Amino acid sequence: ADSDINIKTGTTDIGSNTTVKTGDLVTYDKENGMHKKVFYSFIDDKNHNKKLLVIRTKGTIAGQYRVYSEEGANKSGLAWPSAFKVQLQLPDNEVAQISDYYPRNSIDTKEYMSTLTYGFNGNVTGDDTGKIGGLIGANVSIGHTLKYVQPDFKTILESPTDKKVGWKVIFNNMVNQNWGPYDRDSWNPVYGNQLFMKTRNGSMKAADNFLDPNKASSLLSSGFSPDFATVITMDRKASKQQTNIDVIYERVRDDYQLHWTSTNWKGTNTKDKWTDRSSERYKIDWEKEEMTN
Amino acid sequence: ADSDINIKTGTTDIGSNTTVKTGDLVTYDKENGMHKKVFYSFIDDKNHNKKLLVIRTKGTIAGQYRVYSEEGANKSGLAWPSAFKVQLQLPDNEVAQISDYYPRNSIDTKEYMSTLTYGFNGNVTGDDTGKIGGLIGANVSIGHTLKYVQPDFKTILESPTDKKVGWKVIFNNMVNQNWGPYDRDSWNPVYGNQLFMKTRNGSMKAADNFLDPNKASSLLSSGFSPDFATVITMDRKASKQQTNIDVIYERVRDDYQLHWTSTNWKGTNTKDKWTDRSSERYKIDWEKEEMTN
Amino acid sequence: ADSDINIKTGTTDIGSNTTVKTGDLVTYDKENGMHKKVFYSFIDDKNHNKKLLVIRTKGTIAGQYRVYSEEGANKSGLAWPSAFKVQLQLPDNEVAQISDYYPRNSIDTKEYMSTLTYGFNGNVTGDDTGKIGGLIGANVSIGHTLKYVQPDFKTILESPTDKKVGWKVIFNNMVNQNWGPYDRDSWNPVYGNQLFMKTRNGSMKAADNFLDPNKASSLLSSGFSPDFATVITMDRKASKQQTNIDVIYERVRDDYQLHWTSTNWKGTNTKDKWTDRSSERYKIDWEKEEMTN
Amino acid sequence: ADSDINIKTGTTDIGSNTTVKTGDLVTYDKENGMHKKVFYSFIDDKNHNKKLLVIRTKGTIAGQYRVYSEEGANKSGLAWPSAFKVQLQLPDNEVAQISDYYPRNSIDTKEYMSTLTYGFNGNVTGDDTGKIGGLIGANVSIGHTLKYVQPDFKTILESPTDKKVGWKVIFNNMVNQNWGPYDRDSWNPVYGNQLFMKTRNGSMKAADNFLDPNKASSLLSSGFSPDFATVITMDRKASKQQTNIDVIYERVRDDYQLHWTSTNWKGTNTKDKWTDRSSERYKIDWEKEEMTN
Amino acid sequence: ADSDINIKTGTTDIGSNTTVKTGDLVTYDKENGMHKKVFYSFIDDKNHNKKLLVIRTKGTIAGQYRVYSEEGANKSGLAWPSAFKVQLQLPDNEVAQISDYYPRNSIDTKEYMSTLTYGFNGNVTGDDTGKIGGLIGANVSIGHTLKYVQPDFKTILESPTDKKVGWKVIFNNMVNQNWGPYDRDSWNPVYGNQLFMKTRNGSMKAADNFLDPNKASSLLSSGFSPDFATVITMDRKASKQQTNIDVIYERVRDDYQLHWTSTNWKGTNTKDKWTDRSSERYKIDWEKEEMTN
Amino acid sequence: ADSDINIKTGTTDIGSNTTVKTGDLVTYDKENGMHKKVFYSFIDDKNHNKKLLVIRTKGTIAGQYRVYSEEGANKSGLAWPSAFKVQLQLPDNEVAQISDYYPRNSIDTKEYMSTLTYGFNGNVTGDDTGKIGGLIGANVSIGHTLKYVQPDFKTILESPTDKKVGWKVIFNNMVNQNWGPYDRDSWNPVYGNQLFMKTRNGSMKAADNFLDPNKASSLLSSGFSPDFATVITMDRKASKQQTNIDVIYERVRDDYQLHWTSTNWKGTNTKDKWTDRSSERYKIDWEKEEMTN
Repeated sequence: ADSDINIKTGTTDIGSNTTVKTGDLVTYDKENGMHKKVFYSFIDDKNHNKKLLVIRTKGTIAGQYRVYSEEGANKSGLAWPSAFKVQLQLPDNEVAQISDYYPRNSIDTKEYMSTLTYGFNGNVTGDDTGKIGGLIGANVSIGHTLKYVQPDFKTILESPTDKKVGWKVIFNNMVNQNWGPYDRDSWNPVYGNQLFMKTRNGSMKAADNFLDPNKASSLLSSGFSPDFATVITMDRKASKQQTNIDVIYERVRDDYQLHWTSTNWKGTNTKDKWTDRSSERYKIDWEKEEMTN
Repeated sequence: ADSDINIKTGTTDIGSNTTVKTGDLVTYDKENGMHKKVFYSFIDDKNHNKKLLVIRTKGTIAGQYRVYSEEGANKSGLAWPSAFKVQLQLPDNEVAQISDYYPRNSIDTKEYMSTLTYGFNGNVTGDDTGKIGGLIGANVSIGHTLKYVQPDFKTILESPTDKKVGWKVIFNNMVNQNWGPYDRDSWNPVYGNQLFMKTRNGSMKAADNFLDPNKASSLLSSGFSPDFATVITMDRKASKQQTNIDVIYERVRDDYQLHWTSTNWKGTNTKDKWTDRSSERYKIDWEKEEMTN
Repeated sequence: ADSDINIKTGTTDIGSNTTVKTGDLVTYDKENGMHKKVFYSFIDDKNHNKKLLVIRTKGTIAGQYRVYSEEGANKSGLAWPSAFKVQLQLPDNEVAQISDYYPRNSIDTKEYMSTLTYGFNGNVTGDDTGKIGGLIGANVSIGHTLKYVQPDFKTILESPTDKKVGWKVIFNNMVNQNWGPYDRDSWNPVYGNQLFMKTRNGSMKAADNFLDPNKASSLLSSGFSPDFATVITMDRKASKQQTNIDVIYERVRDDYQLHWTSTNWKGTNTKDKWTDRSSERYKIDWEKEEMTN
Repeated sequence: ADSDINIKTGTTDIGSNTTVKTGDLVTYDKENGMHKKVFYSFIDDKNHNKKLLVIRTKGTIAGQYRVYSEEGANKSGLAWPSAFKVQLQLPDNEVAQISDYYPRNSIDTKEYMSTLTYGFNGNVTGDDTGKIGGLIGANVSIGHTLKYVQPDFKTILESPTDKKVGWKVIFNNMVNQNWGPYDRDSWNPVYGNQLFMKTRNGSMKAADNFLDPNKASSLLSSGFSPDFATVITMDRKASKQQTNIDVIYERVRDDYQLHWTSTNWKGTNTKDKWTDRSSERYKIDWEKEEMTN
Repeated sequence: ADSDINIKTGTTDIGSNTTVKTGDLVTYDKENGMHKKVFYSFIDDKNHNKKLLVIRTKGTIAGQYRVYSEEGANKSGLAWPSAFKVQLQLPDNEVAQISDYYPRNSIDTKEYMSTLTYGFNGNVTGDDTGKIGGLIGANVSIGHTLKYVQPDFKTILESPTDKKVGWKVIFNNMVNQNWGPYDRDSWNPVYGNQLFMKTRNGSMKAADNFLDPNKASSLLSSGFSPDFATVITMDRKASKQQTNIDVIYERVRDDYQLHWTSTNWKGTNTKDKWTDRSSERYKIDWEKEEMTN
Repeated sequence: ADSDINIKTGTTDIGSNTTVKTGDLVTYDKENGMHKKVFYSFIDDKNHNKKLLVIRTKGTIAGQYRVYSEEGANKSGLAWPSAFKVQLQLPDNEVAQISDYYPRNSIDTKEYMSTLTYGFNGNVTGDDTGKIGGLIGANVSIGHTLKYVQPDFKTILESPTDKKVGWKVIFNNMVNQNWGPYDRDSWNPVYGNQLFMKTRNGSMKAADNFLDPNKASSLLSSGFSPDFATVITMDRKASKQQTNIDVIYERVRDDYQLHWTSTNWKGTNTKDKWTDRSSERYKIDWEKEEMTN
């Protein structure tokens, strides 16, 4: 920060002495179950070499964890969100550029601990026959522990360019009633993938043997609220002072299936079975400092 | 935040240089045991493309944990809140939109720890007969631990649209005198669901064998105080500058029953037996910047 | 908070540009051992649709942990506070309303940890007779830990209405010289309830066998200092611009008894034996912005 | 706080727009080893219904941990502070009142953890004779841990009235060279109370067998510095605008004695053997806003 | 900081009373998959002996974790980023100098814990034949634990000069589905280097046996976003008031290979197989306070 | 700090109302691999009895961990930094004085934990002959843990005078691939000092058997960035208003040697084999408030 380099805090930041023009634009996509909000801010700081636009993509993508299929009592399937995505894209002929974005990817860490123990021990024994016994013993224990966080979802910044940026929030792993964690690839020879399996062998119908959504990550059902910021810069001398931008909200759904073998429930997961894609075009007017859709 | 993108903190936020009009509206619903308060704020920032209204829904929904039923000394029932809800809804023809809301769903995490220990040990033994013995030994231990939080209730943001938003605060699980946690589905072959069972086999009447409410989550009895924020935007050019908004406060009650078998207490829980719904209409006047009920 | 919804911090709070009228009112109730202080503040913010009054109830209710009874050397009793309470109440015909209050009830949480260990081990044995032996072994350990806080007292907000609000601070459980925790219902077949029992079997008189109050929660003796806030709103157009309000401070005392069996001390606790209630009426003048008693 | 009730931070606090008159008054009591300092502040905020005086009692009470007694090589005594106290008192005829005070008593908490482990294990054995053996085994472990803080001293607010307030800082327990903790009542049949005992059986004289003060709580020797605030309110219309107040600083000393039995050291503690009481009268002039002694 | 040396916070920092000229410069290098952004700030504080330029290098270097090679079902390779770098360099004849830079290298720490346990134990045994046995035993255990953090990548400041500075973010080690951590040199006699090996033994083709990038450090695929600051100072009297500076963004890729032996998968890692280097020249005009590319 | 003594925060700090003159001076010493930067600030506060100069010494001293020697395949040596130093010195005839400096030496702490466990256990045995056996057993475990931090380097303030001050950052200990920590004196009878030994026994040449610098403290190679502050005071009446000061940056290198015995690698460390000393003279002009070199 500025203070680590002997500069008064805030000296280098953009935007002081600037009337900032902001706006809100809401669209609800019923077919896709996505509340989509752009909150925008134009900053034309004259001591900066460019006009800036900060586009914050917010709203909420419904999770839509849904028992969708029922093919009799022994077979059923559940559609569930394995990824949520938001992307912004300037067309190829645009002079405006993607300059910055937040959040980004951070380095994950883990904590290592070594353990070392030496032991000596001794006994004297005896019985009522008058026999006396003894034992002298020694031991070593060497090992280690490794500790790290495992979020239910990872929030990842996709490799950006000057024309495109995106985030995916992807399913990582999850605990199912204190068992697991399970992921998209968990495989047990008898039970298959147990990710959303309620019981190993209850006599209910397949459709009633999926984890209650209240007992799973709430992103799976009620859903995920993006809160991502993209910065676009624009040269004040550029001929055309209008830019188009497309914003896509997306849900990728996996397909989780239960079937009764003759003796127990068995689960399968199929990756990326459905993709719901909600796309919208915005007009950026840098002269009026308005964004419209 | 602004500072991660090299912008002076607060540069992009709405509302400076604007006289903000605020208000409080209180209703008490005696039949439903709900103190309901709207705290509102109109922000008409002229550098923002829309009028805003922030509606904070507060008050308190009584828990009403209540021994309701007594059918002799061997049978009794307890009504208890498994869910509290607050929902706001704009009618279908309204041009005002739900733009933002807080709190939202956050990603849950868990802490994983791996474990490895190797061991070597030895003995020399002997007795007074002059007999000598020896032992050389080795061992491996491999394993893991998994750690995560389990709140008594989860606070969940329901999938919003541009016309509706809601929160549900739902019972998750609970400790009963250091045993458990139990939930709505706990089942023991002898004791049934033990969630609110005071004793496995005390000789009191059924009505006196429920957990003292002071020894359980205080939301269960005294109750839950919402503190939720909804943002509504309105176009200044819209023809009709009055909006109605309907607000529900809701309590869902489960039914927890004790009966004496000939030898012990046994508990049952039946989900969602009662629903208390308190509904109110508010009038938003965007020109006067008043909200009334 | 405002910044989660893209609004400048503090924009939506009441009270800027307002001369605030405050006051202190102290009463000491000798019979009840209660120092009672109301600190009040009138905020008539013209950009708010209502006059507000924040009433902070403070002071201190003496605990009064007291060895009260002595009926010879084998029997004695101790009066102790199991609950402290503060309530405010507007009479039924008042147009002023209770709008908000603080502190409130929060969701309690707990930390779950699973453990799993697999093990393999091996030995070679031998004695001086030349006999060689061996052992191959395996093991599994599965389990869990559950962690949560247990405060000595809980501070609970009672279900409010628009006319009444109250807090109770209730005894929960307590450690007695590193044993316990004990509560109001602890029962041991030989020792009874050991909550305030100094020794299982010392030869002192009954009156000298109670826990030193310095080794127990200091609320039990020196006592509890409320610090509760109630907000009352008032319509500026209301005909009558005086409101009465009653404030009650209360102590509920349990009765803890020791008796010598022929061989050991045995304790009894009887709940809510005494209630001390100190009640006071205040006059709120919204036009003068004064509160008096 | 104000922000939990939607009010701008600091709106309801007393004292803006007020010239505050402050003062320092120092007295040293040589006989009692007490540096006594009053730091005072008169706040006459005209928008508050009363004049206020905040009296901060500071300075330092020497601990005076002292080997005081020597009656030959086998017997010695140590005087040590088991309590420090500060009290303020308005005489009976005073119209001024005690309104508030800080610090107060807060609720202590403890952390509870349950543990549950199930185990299965097996072996195969054999010797060089070709004889094969086996073992199948199972186990359960159930229990709990309880964790809480134990400060060397507790700071306790004594039950106040509108005329008196006080704090006592009392000895709780203490670790002696990693053994203990011991308190005022620790009793071992052979060693007695070991609180300040250096060695169980060293051959030094009694006077040299007390814990070095550097290895004990530094409040015991160098001493305790009060930092307590008392608020007094005064009606501006009161006839008499002078108030007297008495302030007492106190040290209570226990008496810790060592004697040689014929074989080991044995300790005794006698409670409250000495009380050192330093008392001072101050004059509060509310019209001049001066405090003098 | 200033306050540790009795100086008002911020007194010694550069830049108050100075109009700061800032700018953004974005380039996207498609061949190299690097979004490159310079955010710059000229501070010409007249109370400072030099003009300053702070150059912040940001953007994102795609990770580009890529299964690149397929030579039938038994052999496949993966390209993965073992290092990201950003470097800035002033040509040899330039009078401008590198003065400061942030972040830097900090001292790593570790936590040491010693353990010591002594034990005594005893038994009495007996059977229905009247035979009695006894055992007295003792034990000592001595050891230690050592705890420290192991980030997936280290961020290292390369030894700077007055003409050059650089950072490398280098692969350190990584957990693969709870096994490991593995690094560039991990070697198991049967499995080779297991860093990105999905299964020890699965029957899939080689190209499908690499760790899912979602289950590895997200820097490996989506990539790394520099956020580094370089400070350049310039004498106001220097003859030439234009400076060039060359900036490299770099990715170093390792080569991770799987082959089927006749019985299991075996991995190889080859270090630094590919280097992608993207280079850009910037022109610093100290008189106009502009940076261009 | 000021507020602990009832004084408004910042009241007693130097420097308000003072135009502060600052400067940067950079020198790069190629022979010694030291980037050396002085950031200075003259504070002439007229309400302070002296002129002040704060000299911050920054830059970076390259670590220069270097395999330097190769005398065939069995012998090699590594030069490594065991100390970094920065010193400032006023000559003997100077009236200016060293007044303060930061960072300084802090008290190190450690955490002690005692453990005590008592146990009782019992068995009943039986065999198919009908014979019944039994065991009653008891046990005690007593001990302790000690926990403390061990940084790779310590940052130490050298004993200052009014004419000289310095810091040394010294090698403390280090972990080598999870073994150790080792220090400058570690000695194993077979392996010698293993500090930088890559393998106990690999068949590579000596020069390739040193720890990869990426797997060691990054100060060892890339190096250490001082960030030290020295305050010099000057009397305004002093005859001579020019001061010289010498600043030395220093690297002390140890010599770590590997040799093959006939069977394994063996390491030697020789302390302080080389010292690189980079010295510079600065001129302080208190009248012009400039520092030059």
